[PDB]
Formats: sequence, C-alpha cells, structure tokens
Amino acid sequence: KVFGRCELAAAMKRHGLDNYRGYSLGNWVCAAKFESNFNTQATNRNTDGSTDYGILQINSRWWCNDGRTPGSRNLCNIPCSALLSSDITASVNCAKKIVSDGNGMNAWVAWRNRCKGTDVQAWIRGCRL
Ligand SMILES: [Cl-]
Ligand SMILES: [Cl-]
Ligand SMILES: [Cl-]
Ligand code: NA
Repeated sequence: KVFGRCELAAAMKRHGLDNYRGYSLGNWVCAAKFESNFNTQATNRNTDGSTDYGILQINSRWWCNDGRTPGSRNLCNIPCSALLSSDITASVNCAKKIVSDGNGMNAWVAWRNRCKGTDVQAWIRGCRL
C-alpha cells in the first residue's frame, strides 16, 4: 500500500506514534516520506547484506528476521515480511522499540539528514486526525 500523507498521519496516530518518546506526529510522517515514500512494500538492500523493510525501512541487521542477514538479530521478533503489510501495526510496534533504543529517531538516517530540525509539523497540516 501507498498511503496518503494525512491517511498515514491518522494511522500512525491511531497506533500511538504521536509524541511517542517525545516525537510529534510530523516527525514520523516526514521519516516515512523520505524512507519509503509512504509505500509499505518498500525494500532496500544495504551494502552489508542487510535489508530495510516497509514504511519506516526497518533493518534486518537488528530488528527483524529475513533469513539472509548473517549474524543479525531479530529484536522485534517478527519476520521482516510483516513490515510490508498494508496494516502498519508491526512497523509501528517495531519502531517504538527502535526509537526507545537510546539514539531516538536518529536511528533513521533520513530522519536525521532530512527531517530533524525542520518544520515537521507541516507534514500533518490540514489532516483530519
Ligand atoms: Cl501500491
Ligand atoms: Cl538472518
Ligand atoms: Cl530522543
Ligand atoms: Na535479523
């Protein structure tokens, strides 16, 4: 699924991401925009053989199991394929774990480089939430 901006903002809110760990909703939508362009079936292979999965490009090095990332962990206890569903629950649930991990949203390199310190609230502007 390719979500709409405001559609995703709503879903994210419903799933409890708004101010989750201090991070306003706009931060999560901006991250999804630049990670996956709002597409739940986004995958991107990393140079180290790990792959990033779904709306928030969650990486198999640490967070999910795809059976092809040697020496990796599955800290979210999911198959990575769960991160590709039209239903964002598993993505959101794993992201709570990642953003709680200590570096906050800097875990998402695109959030750091493209969203951090920006008017992120623009991404939820005029959305019925
Ligand atoms: Cl699609
Ligand atoms: Cl693996
Ligand atoms: Cl933080
Ligand atoms: Na893994």
